[PDB]
Amino acid sequence: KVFGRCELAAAMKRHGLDNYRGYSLGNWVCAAKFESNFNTQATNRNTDGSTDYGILQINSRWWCNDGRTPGSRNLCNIPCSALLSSDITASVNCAKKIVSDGNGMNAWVAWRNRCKGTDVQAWIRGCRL
Ligand SMILES: [Cl-]
Ligand code: NA
Ligand SMILES: [Ru+3]
Ligand SMILES: [Ru+3]
Ligand SMILES: [Ru+3]
Repeated sequence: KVFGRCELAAAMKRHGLDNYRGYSLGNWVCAAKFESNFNTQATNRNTDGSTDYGILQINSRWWCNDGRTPGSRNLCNIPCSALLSSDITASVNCAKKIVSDGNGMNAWVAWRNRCKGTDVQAWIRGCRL
């Protein structure tokens, strides 16, 4: 599924992300935009052989199992494919674990480089929430 901006903001809010670990809703929407262009089916292979999955580009090195990242972990205890669903529940619950892990949203490089410090509330501007 390719979510609309407001559609995603609403879904993220329903799933508990608004101010999770102190991150306003617009931070989450901005990160999804630059990670996946709001496409739940987004995948990207990293040069270390790991792969990033779904709307928040969650990496198989640490977070999910894809059976093809030797030496990896599966800290969210899910198949990586779960992260590509139209239902964002798996992505959201995994993202909670990630952002709780010590470096906050800096875990998402595209957040640090494109969202951090910016007017992130613009991402939720005009949405019914
Ligand atoms: Cl933090
Ligand atoms: Na893994
Ligand atoms: Ru939902
Ligand atoms: Ru950890
Ligand atoms: Ru870790």
